[PDB]
Amino acid sequence: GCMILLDTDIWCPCSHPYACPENICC
Repeated sequence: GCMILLDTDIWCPCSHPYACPENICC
């Protein structure tokens, strides 16, 4: 998921527990 096309939330807010993909998976 996350870094994969699954949820429209793939672009999770950076500098957060979620944080953006391409590195951190939310």
